[PDB]
Amino acid sequence: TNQLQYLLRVVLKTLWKHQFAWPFQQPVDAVKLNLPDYYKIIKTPMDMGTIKKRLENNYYWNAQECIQDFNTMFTNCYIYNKPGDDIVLMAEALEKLFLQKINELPT
Ligand SMILES: CCc1nc(COC)c(-c2cc3c(=O)n(C)cc(-c4cc(C(C)(C)O)ccc4Oc4c(C)cc(F)cc4C)c3o2)[nH]1
Repeated sequence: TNQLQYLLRVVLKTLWKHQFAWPFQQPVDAVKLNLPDYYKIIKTPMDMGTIKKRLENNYYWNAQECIQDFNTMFTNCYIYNKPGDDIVLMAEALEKLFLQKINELPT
């Protein structure tokens, strides 16, 4: 019933497994991909890699701080990219699944 435990062992596990996870398993390396304007446009970057770490290393005060970061990851992608881009359809897919798993969240 500890919610952070649930986010790690169940929510993050399911999303990490998913077909479309791989572009979100690590920070967007703006240099390698030649994105000069990314860290200017996106104020608080986020990826499942960093969320994973933060859950493992007892960083989050509570589950709501963690769920905020997941949402930042999605909105970040929807901000920087054009709608109907492939990257977006992938984040949208992940988000749907994320919100299903958050509804079975133990109280
Ligand atoms: C190369 C210039 C560029 N255009 C875009 C948007 O088009 C999909 C991006 C872009 C945006 C964007 C993004 O928002 N996220 C979260 C992740 C990527 C991305 C990241 C990486 C790595 C693993 C190196 O970090 C690899 C591929 C990424 O995006 C894709 C994807 C997902 C599919 C593609 F066909 C081509 C790219 C560039 C990523 O790439 N970059």
